[PDB]
Amino acid sequence: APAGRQAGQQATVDRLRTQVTGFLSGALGKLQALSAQNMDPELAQFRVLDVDRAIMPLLIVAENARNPGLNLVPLHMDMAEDEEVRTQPPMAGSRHIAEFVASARPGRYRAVIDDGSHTRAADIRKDASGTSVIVVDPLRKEKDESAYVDYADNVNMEFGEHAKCAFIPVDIQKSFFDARILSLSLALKMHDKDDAFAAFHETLRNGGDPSHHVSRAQQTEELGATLVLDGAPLVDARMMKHGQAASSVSRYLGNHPEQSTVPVNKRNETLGERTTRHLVKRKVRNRSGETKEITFSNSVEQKRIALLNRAASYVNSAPPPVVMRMAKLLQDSLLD
Ligand SMILES: O=P(O)(O)O[C@H]1[C@@H](OP(=O)(O)O)[C@@H](OP(=O)(O)O)[C@@H](OP(=O)(O)O)[C@@H](OP(=O)(O)O)[C@H]1OP(=O)(O)O
Repeated sequence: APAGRQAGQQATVDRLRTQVTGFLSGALGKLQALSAQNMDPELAQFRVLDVDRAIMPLLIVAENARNPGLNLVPLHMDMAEDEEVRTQPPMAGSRHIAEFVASARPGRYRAVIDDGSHTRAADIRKDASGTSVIVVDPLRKEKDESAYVDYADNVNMEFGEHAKCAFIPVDIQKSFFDARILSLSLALKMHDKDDAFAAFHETLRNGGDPSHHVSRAQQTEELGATLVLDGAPLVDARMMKHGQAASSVSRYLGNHPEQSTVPVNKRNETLGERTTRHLVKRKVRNRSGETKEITFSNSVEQKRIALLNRAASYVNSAPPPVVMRMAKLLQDSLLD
């Protein structure tokens, strides 16, 4: 019985359910039309940044329910609280990292971390001894690879200096707007590789040799954070699935040939097979002239759509308190 679980608000719950599915379905429809027509969202004046920021807390709820133990939490860094620098306020329900680390129950967490303009994924472990975190950044655009040293130290600082930290920049993102969806995907993969990340957490906490987990690593020697400039095999083929540039995927396989024959999904595709299937040629904004035509993988825009599909299905049959919480999260996206 549904009425048993409705607590006398069947009318309110029903309307709020329709309201939430209505939004998810609306976004989904627009994003699907754009993808089906091989159209770049920015050039089409679709504001993905706003749509992603609004749907992201709802995706987190759906994914946490869909995978018990994922324990995905949205977090933000200090600079995300700066109204004058940040590109967007943090998503609804986002917690300040310092506040989270302080009060969080001990356990295993995933996170998407917002700095005000960019989002990364993270795997977090807090217990009596302290907190350890492994950050994977889907973006790797720095010319001089010394800037990553600073990134590693800054994250370690957010978690405090007695927290163990690993920072792994990966060349996945090429577009301006895909950080959120890529980070959510990376977070999910972390839960999928729970054991592998747990093992890395132990090495961090015990100060052992990182090369049991990753191929290239170094100490910042300012905070002691481990900067990982080559995550394989911790960063395996499955974590490279949504690589936007064909050359990023190719270069990765060229550098780690052993990754080229492992199946990345249940249909038994290799990374190269799957990536090739997602290749499209379309105009994108250049950042003279305004637009530039490129060939790249549309895997991320498909993933966004798949995530929405999941989320909507979940909402359609979700219990009333969950509907209530997601409706609220949707409303709260308009407060800052
Ligand atoms: O990380 P998840 O959200 O849980 O999704 C992944 C994955 O999607 P990714 O590309 O992001 O890795 C696969 O999908 P694709 O390779 O086709 O894109 C897969 O689907 P298939 O194995 O059937 O191909 C399946 O999602 P689903 O079972 O809902 O279709 C899967 O989940 P798991 O990795 O947890 O098993």
